[PDB]
Amino acid sequence: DVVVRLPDVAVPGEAVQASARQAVIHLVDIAGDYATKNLYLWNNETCDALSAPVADWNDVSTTPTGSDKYGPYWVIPLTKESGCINVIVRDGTNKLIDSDLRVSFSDFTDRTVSVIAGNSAVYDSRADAFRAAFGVALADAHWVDKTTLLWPGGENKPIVRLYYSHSSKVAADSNGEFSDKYVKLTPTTVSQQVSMRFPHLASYPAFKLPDDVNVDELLQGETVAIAAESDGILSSATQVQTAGVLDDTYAAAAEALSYGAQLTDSGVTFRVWAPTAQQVELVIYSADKKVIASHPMTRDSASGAWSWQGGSDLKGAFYRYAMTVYHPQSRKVEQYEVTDPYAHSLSTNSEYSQVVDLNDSALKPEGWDGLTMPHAQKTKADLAKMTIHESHIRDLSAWDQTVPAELRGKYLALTAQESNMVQHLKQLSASGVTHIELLPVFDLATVNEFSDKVADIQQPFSRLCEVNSAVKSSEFAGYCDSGSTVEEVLTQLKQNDSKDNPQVQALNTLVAQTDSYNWGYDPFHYTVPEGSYATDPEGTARIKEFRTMIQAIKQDLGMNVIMDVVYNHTNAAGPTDRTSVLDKIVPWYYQRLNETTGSVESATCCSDSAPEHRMFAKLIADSLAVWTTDYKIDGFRFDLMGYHPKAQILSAWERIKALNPDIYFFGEGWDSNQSDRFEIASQINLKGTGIGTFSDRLRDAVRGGGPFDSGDALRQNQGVGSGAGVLPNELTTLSDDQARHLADLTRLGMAGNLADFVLIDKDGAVKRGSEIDYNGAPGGYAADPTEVVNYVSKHDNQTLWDMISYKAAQEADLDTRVRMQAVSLATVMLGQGIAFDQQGSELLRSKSFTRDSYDSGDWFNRVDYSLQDNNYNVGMPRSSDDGSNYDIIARVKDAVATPGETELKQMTAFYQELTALRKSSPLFTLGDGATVMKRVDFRNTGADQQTGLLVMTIDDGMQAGASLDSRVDGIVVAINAAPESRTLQDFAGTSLQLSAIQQAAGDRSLASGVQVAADGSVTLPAWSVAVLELPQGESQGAGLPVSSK
Ligand SMILES: [Mg+2]
Ligand SMILES: [Mg+2]
Ligand SMILES: [Mg+2]
Ligand SMILES: [Mg+2]
Ligand SMILES: [Mg+2]
Ligand SMILES: [Mg+2]
Ligand SMILES: [Mg+2]
Ligand SMILES: [Mg+2]
Ligand SMILES: [Mg+2]
Ligand SMILES: [Mg+2]
Ligand SMILES: [Mg+2]
Ligand SMILES: [Mg+2]
Repeated sequence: DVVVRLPDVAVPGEAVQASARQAVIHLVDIAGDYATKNLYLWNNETCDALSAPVADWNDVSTTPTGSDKYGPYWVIPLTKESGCINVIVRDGTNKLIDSDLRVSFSDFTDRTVSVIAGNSAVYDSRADAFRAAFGVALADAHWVDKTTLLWPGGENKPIVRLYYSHSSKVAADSNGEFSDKYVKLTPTTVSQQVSMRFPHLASYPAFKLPDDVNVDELLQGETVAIAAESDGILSSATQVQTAGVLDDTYAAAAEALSYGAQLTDSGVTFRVWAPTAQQVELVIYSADKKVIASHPMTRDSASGAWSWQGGSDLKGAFYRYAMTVYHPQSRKVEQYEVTDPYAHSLSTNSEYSQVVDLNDSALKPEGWDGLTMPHAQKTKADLAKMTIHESHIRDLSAWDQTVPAELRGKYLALTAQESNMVQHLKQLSASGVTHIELLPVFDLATVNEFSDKVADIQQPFSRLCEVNSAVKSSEFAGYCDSGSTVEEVLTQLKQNDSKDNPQVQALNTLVAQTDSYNWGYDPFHYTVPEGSYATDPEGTARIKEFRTMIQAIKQDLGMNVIMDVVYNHTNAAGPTDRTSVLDKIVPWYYQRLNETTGSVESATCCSDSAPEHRMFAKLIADSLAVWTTDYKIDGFRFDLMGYHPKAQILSAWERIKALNPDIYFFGEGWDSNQSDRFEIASQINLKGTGIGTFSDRLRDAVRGGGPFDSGDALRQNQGVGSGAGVLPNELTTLSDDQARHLADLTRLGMAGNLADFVLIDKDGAVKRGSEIDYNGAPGGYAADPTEVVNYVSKHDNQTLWDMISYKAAQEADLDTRVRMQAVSLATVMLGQGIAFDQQGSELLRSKSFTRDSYDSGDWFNRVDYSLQDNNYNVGMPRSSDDGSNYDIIARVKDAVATPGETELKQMTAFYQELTALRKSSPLFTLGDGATVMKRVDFRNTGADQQTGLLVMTIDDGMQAGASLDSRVDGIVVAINAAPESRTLQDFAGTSLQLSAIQQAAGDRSLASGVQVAADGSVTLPAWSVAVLELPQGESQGAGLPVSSK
């Protein structure tokens, strides 16, 4: 075999070295035209060392100072020799490096650097750039099955090889020869199996390893793909992504096993999947975290799993896995201890995993095993009744002075039957809220569970300074030795807070670093409860407390429980970070990587996971199985579900239905951009599967605008619920046509956002739901309404009240704005889709305009169950994300008074009326899409409609089929989202009756002032909601037949 070696050419010296007040940049012409090469140079805040850089982007005259055969270079004048400079390397006005370069004079003290076109790295010399160009670079080779490598670098090259080194890096030796062992590769054609697994790589050149290759040998260390010419000079070399071959080699054998510290009465078996590790030891720790044993584990050859079996005396023991494993990011054989990705119990702050048997009676509240789901979820009609209250453990109880102090912010607050919060939830349940959805209660990373390291706003400012050095070094340091609590300081800061002095958020942003508050979309361990919500985060105690909460919700409050789950990302990856678990144990397998660099992708926010890989799909299903069986969770909401393959979500659902036949799955099925890799679990792709998705259609039509809005657009973009068209504010330009389009989306959503539902649009045209456009997408997408989750408020983005406050006309008074809140919620609560709402919408909840409140603390997330106010106007929201909105906030904020007890009680009554109406007839919750189509229609449609009046009919008459409600032959839902009184004339001669529920509320009803006249006409006041019924006589009547279209 020919030996592969570096180019036998001289390594380039420097063309020139920077002198005083100069920088030098070489463009190293690695590719075997210099006059058109030029630099764009500019000073900004962070880099400002350039002397008089040319201002005009179009000026291409900063051409090379000199050049030679190794390329051109530039000498650049500076005003100082410290700091950095901004550089874009161009040909003409086109970038030759896609990255905007930053040349650091601290990383390159001689200020003489080198770059290569198409390469974002900055080198200290042309020699370094040259050796990098002919060395291991990037990671664009993919070893996808036993014998197949996909690699663009190997195309049309005679020598293509897979070099490998068990304990070091593949590199050229002192002679310049690559002397590590290798396997010869040959051109081949990709198999269909591989093409279906990796469609985004299917067009890459394919190469074949010998059928007798010892894969386990190569996978234990570094592998590098190397291409060369016939003479044997290296052409390119790159690192190898191995997840595909790991699945092809090990996944079936590994899928057949179970993982974690599996404790039963006979003993314990520990198992961890680590098919590339060179060694795995099980380290057992005492309660005081001293090592008491380190056990070499036993590797199984078929699966690449490691196991160790011991006695039941290991119950309660702490443990970690000591890994010896090559990590391709660092290119080192790393040595570190890692917690179990299958941990079911943890020490404080997740430092050690703990052996537990979740079946143990000591970890269960009394009567746990007999806990039943209070609301059915079997049929589609059952599911359609789902009415969700999306809640957070701290948002519930952090402020409730009637919850015992030691339970504030804890799972166990739900057991405080004497508290305002629990009594309020109990009344919401009695009125028709059916499900609590919990924000992250698995083990999150972003709260410190060591209570000594945390300071909350109810505690002395002196404590804050002790735990938070940023506060102690800030402009607020003078409060350190005050006798005030943090919340007392924040309160005194309100009066002088404004857009010109956002001092409340200035202090609160520092507080956020060390408080107990986070939404928790930051997974540390997927299958252990979060510790900070327990009264004792050390060891197994949180398990029973979590179960006590679940039992309280289901048995005592009468609501089902949904968990938010976050399998689309990990909190961290790589070999170093505290919270990198999976990516330490099987590096490069559990994360989705860029096809060229091997970098962990971050489209989700964080460290994107790879649910398309078999062992991560298994981890997800196994995790859901524990939450289902051991924690009696009734449904799951998948965060960023579009990052998951449709096939993976469906397989998980099949697996969980074997454990709980009525489990319900839904998620955020927004487009994830992953369709090139697999069919994504999106709104459209899930049609007909029974997996629900949040609908953005009715949401945005009723709220107005969308999550990206900033500045004046927040006010201009009124929604149906805030008077689009009919009650314009001073900035909007919405036309009547635009407002009527939003009403088309709203009606479609009230009918379950079905693709095939037939309506009359704003122009009088007959349209299917899929033909009503939503921001350039088919609006209706579902097969059944139980596939659609409607909402107008959620933890993310502004609260409904804050949206109404941005959008409402100046003349809309406070009482009108409360009715706008209720009218907005009526479109959800009286619609056929599953109903979902944010905790506190019934209390006009505000976040003081905060759009994204995940780390905005108790202050901005406060819900006041004592009913004094709605948390509006408590300071400008965080400047980093809402500073662009300070101008519009200042202009709208004080239009009307802040809600107090009167408005909060009024809104709670409106809310409970809506949820009671939703459950008052099976007709609101038909479940089956074909049944919706046969029974649901709309009036007041087309070009002659009265804008803002939504009139929905639901048929129970003979033309619909059977009577599903023995009391009525039909229902009319009329939502008059407008400042005028409206009269309905199309039910003349039929004698409708107002719902008994609305009658019983009298002048506190949303239908207060509705008139049903002798001629059958119905008059609705401004901003009202009426549910009217056709009473059923001795036999089923004519009803309200759907009109043929
Ligand atoms: Mg310029
Ligand atoms: Mg240098
Ligand atoms: Mg080929
Ligand atoms: Mg007990
Ligand atoms: Mg935690
Ligand atoms: Mg103020
Ligand atoms: Mg925080
Ligand atoms: Mg405590
Ligand atoms: Mg991609
Ligand atoms: Mg589109
Ligand atoms: Mg409140
Ligand atoms: Mg009937």
